[PDB]
Amino acid sequence: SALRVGTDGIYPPHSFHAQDGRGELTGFDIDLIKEVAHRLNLKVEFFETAVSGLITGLDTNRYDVLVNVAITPERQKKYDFSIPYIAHRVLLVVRSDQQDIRSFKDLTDKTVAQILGTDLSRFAKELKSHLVFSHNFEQSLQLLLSKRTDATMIPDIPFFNFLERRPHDGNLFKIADRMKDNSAVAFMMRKGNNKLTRSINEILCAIHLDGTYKKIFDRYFDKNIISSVPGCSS
Amino acid sequence: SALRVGTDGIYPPHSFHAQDGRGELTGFDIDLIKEVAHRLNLKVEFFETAVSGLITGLDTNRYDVLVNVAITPERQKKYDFSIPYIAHRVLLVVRSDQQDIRSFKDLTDKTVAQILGTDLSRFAKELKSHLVFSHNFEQSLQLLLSKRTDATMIPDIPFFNFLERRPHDGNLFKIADRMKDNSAVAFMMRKGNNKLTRSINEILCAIHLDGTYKKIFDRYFDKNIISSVPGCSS
Ligand SMILES: NC(=[NH2+])NCCC[C@H](N)C(=O)O
Repeated sequence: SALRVGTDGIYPPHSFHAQDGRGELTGFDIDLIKEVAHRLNLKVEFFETAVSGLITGLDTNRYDVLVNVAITPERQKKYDFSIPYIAHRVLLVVRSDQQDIRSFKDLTDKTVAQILGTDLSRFAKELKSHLVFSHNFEQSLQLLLSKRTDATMIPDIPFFNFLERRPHDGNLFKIADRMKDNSAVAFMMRKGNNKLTRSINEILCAIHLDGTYKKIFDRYFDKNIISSVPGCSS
Repeated sequence: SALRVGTDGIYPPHSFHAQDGRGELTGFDIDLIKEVAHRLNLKVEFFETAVSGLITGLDTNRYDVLVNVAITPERQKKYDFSIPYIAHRVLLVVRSDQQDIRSFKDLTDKTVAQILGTDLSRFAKELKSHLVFSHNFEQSLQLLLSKRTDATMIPDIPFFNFLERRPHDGNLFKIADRMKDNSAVAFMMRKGNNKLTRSINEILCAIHLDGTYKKIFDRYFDKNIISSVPGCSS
């Protein structure tokens, strides 16, 4: 039988297409949930969904597992999470010549880009910027350098991914602040899916042990920069 | 209304009594589970039991929550775990003069000190060592120093805490080897305690988000040597 998985499919390197959008669905999260499926003896079924419809696809039962979801207390209330399988940090990016903005605390009434997908709206309310949405990091960079924005807030994973893709890119921008603590990310299911949560959990543990979590991680992230999560025990 | 917790209080810094064994139960896992407890408005009830019957004590409803449990696939099958809250690293410790123990695979035909009824103790039996049963890590370490054993498999948290409390023993032990990954630790519960698990996980999430986690961790660890788990998202 089939393990139905919803995703946006446009968040490199979590869930993206091989290039210009025309190659297969791939990414760290994808290979991992595929691995999980293989180990539950299931053929995985992907449901690419617009960012706005990702949770409501769960609620609606278009699919059963949702990829690349940050744990929030109110999500733990209403849904089931797996054990965390990766984490990220928010970075604050600005123009190289920017001097008035040096911290998350400097963003008050400044206009600040967030790339859709990155789920940063709630963290950004507190902050208390006037917030705009960009399609990808390149788009935001065009806004940043032209001054249509005062900053972009982006999670590190995608940031550093951009830097590996385009690694001789001007030094036209910089990191002005970095989230000290980091934020756990996991698979999300409807509340009640409990047989399903413990298996995922169980497989994720067995994936860590036998060396596959590492394999898959190194395929996509630099271990030196990007935070992993913990291992397991036999 | 009461939240019942299993533990043996002879495991500094996890679980011990103040004033050299004469006072209140305290420790990192203690102070966290109470925090958790106060946030679900529960008075907390401690039941102390030798590690050997901790897990069976949870089978037989002597208490509801076990603290400081390393997640294994086997236990994931038969029990509910919380989100991880800490990580540990499984060290092979020897006397600093010892020359013929360079890996876990050299424990075969060596006298090893492990705690009765633990997985590390199972591991020693499997590696076909001469086992010596200790009643905690302090004794595992004392025995190593008295030459009544030649090694012990011990996680980093209680090992480094011994070294904090007795710094002149610093140079008498050495780490011969480590498991190449660290290992997640969580609260363990009987399968089907799903609303409880959702509640603990929610509260832990808040405990990270307000900086209490950090307060509790820094009370007992050097974040430079002990791995924390990822934080949450608002
Ligand atoms: N990663 C590990 N094997 N940790 C060992 C500690 C877990 C558990 N107390 C035991 O029986 O040993």
